[PDB]
Amino acid sequence: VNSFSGYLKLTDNVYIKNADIVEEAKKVKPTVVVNAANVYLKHGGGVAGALNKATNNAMQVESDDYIATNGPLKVGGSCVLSGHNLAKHCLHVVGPNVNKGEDIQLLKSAYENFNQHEVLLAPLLSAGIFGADPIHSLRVCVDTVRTNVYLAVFDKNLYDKLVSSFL
Ligand SMILES: Cc1nnc(CNc2nc(Cl)cnc2N)n1C1CC1
Repeated sequence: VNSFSGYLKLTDNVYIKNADIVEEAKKVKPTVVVNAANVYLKHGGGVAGALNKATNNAMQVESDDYIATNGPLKVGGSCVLSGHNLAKHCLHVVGPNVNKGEDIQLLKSAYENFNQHEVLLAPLLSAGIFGADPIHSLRVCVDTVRTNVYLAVFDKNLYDKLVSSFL
């Protein structure tokens, strides 16, 4: 039993809710919140911008030190950093950004990072300002992630479409 509330069950291990991931993280304080990161960990907008703002920019400060030491992430890759006031840990995962021309096949590699964590609160990777079809992202999630994932979808209209079209 865990503390996630109000989710619709899609599969054995994938759950979905219309929610603001920031507000959901603040209430649940999950072990892991996933950030929709880019390779530079520049958290300017979308989910990343929202999460970083909620940490009062502490996420960005930590991220800048990470990059200065380690260099950029790979598209499809990830790193574990602090969850600050939102979670124990933040798993920064880089899905391909279609608006930069990155290969959508890398979306499966991106979701594979979730399998290193037993339970996660997450957005749909490569959705929103990353330009991919969220219906496709949900399908890849369900077909790739085997650990327990709680998906937060900000947009109510999109949430309803994802549920109604789910096979
Ligand atoms: C549309 C849409 N609906 N949900 C998402 C991603 N998930 C979340 N993003 C935020 Cl900013 C807050 N809370 C979330 N759960 N998107 C993408 C970024 C454009």
